[PDB]
Amino acid sequence: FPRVKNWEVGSITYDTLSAQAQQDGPCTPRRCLGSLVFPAPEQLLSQARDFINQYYSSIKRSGSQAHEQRLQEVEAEVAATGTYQLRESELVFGAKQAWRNAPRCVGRIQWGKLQVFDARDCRSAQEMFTYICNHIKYATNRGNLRSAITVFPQRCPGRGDFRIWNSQLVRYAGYRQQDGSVRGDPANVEITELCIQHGWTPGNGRFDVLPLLLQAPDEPPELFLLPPELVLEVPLEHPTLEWFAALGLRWYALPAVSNMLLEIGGLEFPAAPFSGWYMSTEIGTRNLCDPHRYNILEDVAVCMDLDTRTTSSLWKDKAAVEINVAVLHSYQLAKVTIVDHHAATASFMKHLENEQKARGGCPADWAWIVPPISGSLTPVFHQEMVNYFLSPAFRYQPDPW
Amino acid sequence: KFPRVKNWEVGSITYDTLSAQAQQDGPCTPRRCLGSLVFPAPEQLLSQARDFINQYYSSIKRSGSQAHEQRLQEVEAEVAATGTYQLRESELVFGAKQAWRNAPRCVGRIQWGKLQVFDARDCRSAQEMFTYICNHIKYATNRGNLRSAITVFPQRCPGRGDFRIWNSQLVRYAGYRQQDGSVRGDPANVEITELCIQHGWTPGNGRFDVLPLLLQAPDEPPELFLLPPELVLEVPLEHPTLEWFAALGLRWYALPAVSNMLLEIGGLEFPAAPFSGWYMSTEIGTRNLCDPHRYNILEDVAVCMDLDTRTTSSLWKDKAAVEINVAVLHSYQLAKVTIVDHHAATASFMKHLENEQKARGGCPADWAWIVPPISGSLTPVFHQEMVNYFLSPAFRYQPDPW
Ligand code: HEM
Ligand code: HEM
Ligand SMILES: CNCc1cc(C#N)cc(OCc2ccc3c(C)cc(N)nc3c2)c1
Ligand SMILES: CNCc1cc(C#N)cc(OCc2ccc3c(C)cc(N)nc3c2)c1
Ligand SMILES: CNCc1cc(C#N)cc(OCc2ccc3c(C)cc(N)nc3c2)c1
Ligand SMILES: CNCc1cc(C#N)cc(OCc2ccc3c(C)cc(N)nc3c2)c1
Ligand SMILES: [Cl-]
Ligand SMILES: [Cl-]
Ligand SMILES: [Gd]
Ligand SMILES: [Gd]
Ligand SMILES: [Zn+2]
Ligand SMILES: [Zn+2]
Ligand SMILES: [Zn+2]
Repeated sequence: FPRVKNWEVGSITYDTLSAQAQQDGPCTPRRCLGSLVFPAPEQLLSQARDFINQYYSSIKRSGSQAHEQRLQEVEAEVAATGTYQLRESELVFGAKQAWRNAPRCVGRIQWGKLQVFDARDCRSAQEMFTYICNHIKYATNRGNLRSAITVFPQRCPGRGDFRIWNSQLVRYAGYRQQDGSVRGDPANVEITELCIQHGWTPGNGRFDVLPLLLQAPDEPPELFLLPPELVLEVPLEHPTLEWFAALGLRWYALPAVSNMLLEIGGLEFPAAPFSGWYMSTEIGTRNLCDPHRYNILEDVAVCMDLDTRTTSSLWKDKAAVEINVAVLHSYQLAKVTIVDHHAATASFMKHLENEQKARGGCPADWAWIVPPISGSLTPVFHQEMVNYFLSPAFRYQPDPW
Repeated sequence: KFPRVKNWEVGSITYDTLSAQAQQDGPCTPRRCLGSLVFPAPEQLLSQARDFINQYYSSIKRSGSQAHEQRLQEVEAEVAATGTYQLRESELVFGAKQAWRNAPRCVGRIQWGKLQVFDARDCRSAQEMFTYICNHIKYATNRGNLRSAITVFPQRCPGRGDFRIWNSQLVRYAGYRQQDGSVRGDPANVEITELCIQHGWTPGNGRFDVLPLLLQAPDEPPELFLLPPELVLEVPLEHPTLEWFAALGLRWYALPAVSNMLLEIGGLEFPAAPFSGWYMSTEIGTRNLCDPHRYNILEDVAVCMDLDTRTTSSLWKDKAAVEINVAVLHSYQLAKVTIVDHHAATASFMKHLENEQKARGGCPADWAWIVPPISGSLTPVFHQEMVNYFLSPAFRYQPDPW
């Protein structure tokens, strides 16, 4: 059992939960790859079983009357049609567990408070879109953001899946140019490439909210326009640097990742958008300052009058920090939920403490838990971590096109 | 089987073939990753030796005829009459550079070619030891124009005790225990400060009192030695615009010189082989000055900046840390003492990875330690995928001789 130590505290735990890691990671004793971004009836049955026992154990029905009944209900259902159906409650449990087991998420102390939308009765593209709109609106809540997931029908033998061709529900457009540059978010060119050619008249703004590409089974994907009152945005200003507002920057309220596949007791859900609220550094450092994102660092450095000719002026660091201050301030001023990296990591340490008492440990990925700036300043930096894979889980899947 | 690794800024993909020669084992399995953990005989002595010789002869291209199979059979034979063998001085230099070349956690390996290897294998006592060390410091400091160096004292061998340096670094500041629970000076060094005194040292009462050296000869107790004050180049810390900074009274030494690691070459072990480079500002700026249990001047600096330290979302911690790093960088350049910032350090490491990929088909790198402790994603190494593993020759950790 792994001996993990908090070097700022000198305290020790043993990760006993790691011993149950359902799958295998990419590391071996020969070489570690923990920095890599992307590492059948009896099969479905054994996964189904392991999950249903995990549910009844969680609710303390270990060996109960109602316990042995559901087991053979699944045994029957799977025996009859290979695949099987999740009870509503089993599905809510699945959604929370998957969030909870996500090793790269720093906001897991909120895992028990998640709202699950059951859209498993969905039938078409138009019906998907409505369900999404109710999601975006429930979850935005006029700025007071709330965590939620919307699950669509599980996968079925010999048939096209429901998919969301958008990586997030709200993504800005990315337009190529005559001089090969890019207008907008360049991470989203591949999907603007599509939406435009899927029947969408394109803008030219740096911050054009993309339409939703939604796909029903077999009868191919179908475009959808978002109502602009559904999509809450924050204009970005800085608390003492009056010129920052004039850069014309903004970001959206709602981090809503869609293109991941949810897996619960052997059932795979190709479409299941989940959303929380933003950590400041994701907007400040990754979205605005990354070289192949919006890449504003230098522009801001120039306006602060910093020496951009020499790395030793640390202009990059100085600019980056004030870009993060602008983000927080802008969100607070607009009363839209936001968390800074110090508050985030501090709550995560509390989470490790919780998980230690509750489950014997916690799957955490150090390289993603540590924030993109001021790493050593946060308390997760000097905390040793163990990464592994549990079920239920969120997985990646091939780009649906 | 080849580990496919990608640079996510550029989009470039390489295959780390070198990882296949992974000598040791790490703490990771497919069950779980432990990559964030800080700390994880004639027959096989000969197998280690053989592999080492085959590296060294392949180095100078001429490999597989001359004194190669000669040296092998010579080494294979030298183990027979004795057990332990001895390196050709050119083999020592080669292995010395290799051990730097191989260290997965050092962002400064662009320079591994230019290292000055001092052969102190004929060293005989604690006093000659001290003399080699003063010379090391003298050459490496070079009035502020720093040069990479390493001095190799005699290998561990049966029937003799070890040469050992008890200090973790050649230059370190003392750390006294006050009555009020606080520590005057560097808290990291309370232990070694305890020992120095118990072994006769008459201590100081300053926050930057340079420590003596405790030097150990085989089967002999460690002897105490004061570095001559004019041998230790120190830098006063001041901020290029914040004039009140200078009244914090801070300084750091010029030369990072780690003295407590084991050097392993071709099965042979050099428990005493101190090596030094030059600082990267973040080590001094963030780690030594801002860490809670190091010198811990962050809140203190923040208040003087009239930042709002009552709330995390003001980012007072980040703001104060950046100016502390600016002070370090500016002070070192003022003093004409060699230093390097994390943007420069990392950009060169990216070039190193390009060299190493062409040279050896890979490069052992520990992501969590290469990525600077502030502004991670502002540097190119953040978005570069890496493969961590153990190759020999190597610098290794070893027990405190007490
Ligand atoms: C409510 C507050 C939340 C916060 C503050 C938060 C924060 C974060 C952050 C900072 C990351 C790192 C992302 C990166 O570096 O790319 C992350 C990843 C992740 N989070 Fe959370 N998140 C929240 C809600 C949620 C919810 C509601 C779910 C699922 C139901 C979730 C599951 C995940 C997953 C699966 C990842 C890994 C995704 C990937 O790396 O592709 N989180 N989160
Ligand atoms: C010349 C300029 C050099 C720079 C800028 C540099 C920089 C660094 C840094 C920043 C670290 C990480 C330390 C930490 O985060 O605590 C490191 C680790 C390391 N470096 Fe250096 N270094 C230099 C020279 C050298 C030389 C000459 C050697 C050996 C001959 C060396 C060997 C090592 C080793 C073995 C480690 C890992 C030690 C450990 O993990 O405990 N470096 N280096
Ligand atoms: C650029 N990094 C690689 C990357 C690629 C993709 C893809 N394709 C998705 C990624 O998900 C990060 C993520 C996911 C969900 C989040 C939620 C719910 C809340 C929150 N605050 N932050 C979140 C961050 C990250
Ligand atoms: C947005 N998709 C394209 C893209 C663009 C840019 C740019 N410019 C950078 C990207 O890096 C993804 C990435 C790669 C490695 C990471 C590691 C080791 C750790 C970590 N915490 N996050 C990481 C994120 C991806
Ligand atoms: C807190 N870190 C744990 C730690 C433990 C041990 C042990 N045992 C050794 C460590 O050496 C880091 C190091 C080593 C050599 C360096 C050289 C030559 C130059 C330079 N600029 N920085 C360096 C940093 C760090
Ligand atoms: C007790 N020794 C002194 C000491 C003091 C403090 C304090 N305050 C912190 C210490 O941990 C260093 C450490 C721990 C984990 C690290 C990880 C995962 C990655 C990385 N790049 N560097 C790391 C450095 C050590
Ligand atoms: Cl995002
Ligand atoms: Cl140091
Ligand atoms: Gd101006
Ligand atoms: Gd001033
Ligand atoms: Zn690993
Ligand atoms: Zn990034
Ligand atoms: Zn530290």
